[PDB]
Amino acid sequence: QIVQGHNQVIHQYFDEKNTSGVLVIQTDKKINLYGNALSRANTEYVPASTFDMLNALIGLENQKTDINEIFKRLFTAWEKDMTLGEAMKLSAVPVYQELARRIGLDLMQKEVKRIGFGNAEIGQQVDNFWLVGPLKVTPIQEVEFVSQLAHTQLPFSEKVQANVKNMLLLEESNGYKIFGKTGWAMNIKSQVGWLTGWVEQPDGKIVAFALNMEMRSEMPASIRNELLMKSLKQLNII
Ligand SMILES: *C(=O)[C@@H](NC(=O)/C(=N\OC)c1csc(N)n1)[C@@H]1N=C(C(=O)O)C(=C)CS1
Repeated sequence: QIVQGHNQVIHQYFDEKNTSGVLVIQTDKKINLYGNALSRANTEYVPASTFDMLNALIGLENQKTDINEIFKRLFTAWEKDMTLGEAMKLSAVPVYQELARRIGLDLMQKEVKRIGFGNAEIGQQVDNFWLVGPLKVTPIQEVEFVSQLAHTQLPFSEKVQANVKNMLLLEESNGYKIFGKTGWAMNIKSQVGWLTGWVEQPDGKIVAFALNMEMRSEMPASIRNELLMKSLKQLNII
């Protein structure tokens, strides 16, 4: 069941910011859509840095890296030695590009097709297909992927999935944990912003989300997290 959720308030959150966006929520066997541009939920976009979740899974599963490896730029914040988990937190593109080159094109295409992530097209450049195309994915497809990660239902080892989940913890309070990954594809004709993840409630219940919106260069990166938290509170998910 995919349905519009009844929410006047979340539509207004997107409107106030003069942006077009959608929030996709998956619980149990229900997907609900919120926001002011619900047609975005079935629209294909580059995954941008959200692909780091799948890149990490493939690399760990195939023993191209491990969680303790120290990998020795656009942002000064990237200009340092770091682990795969620290690269996840910082969205350090060059670390993920190095991992992708280790995986190589043959393995990468085989794995993305096996998973069926989005359109599953990687083309011929192994180091940037998730940033500039041809790989594209819908917000509904992203919520389904991350819900499977959260439930350890992807077709990877249980330990590898647990290790990637542990890299994704964003916030917690009152026993609720929020896991996820941001992405932003800048310097294109319509900028796309992502925040895809899940809430783990105190009893262990999982509520998955994918926020997908049009970005502007004037916005702070944190607008994605702010809109997500306001929306999740409004829905009583946190
Ligand atoms: C991931 O989305 C990644 N974004 C980029 O590398 C891009 N631009 O940043 C300069 C990009 C991807 S496709 C395109 N045309 N441009 C990182 N994303 C975040 C984030 O929080 O979303 C960052 C911390 C900066 S770079």
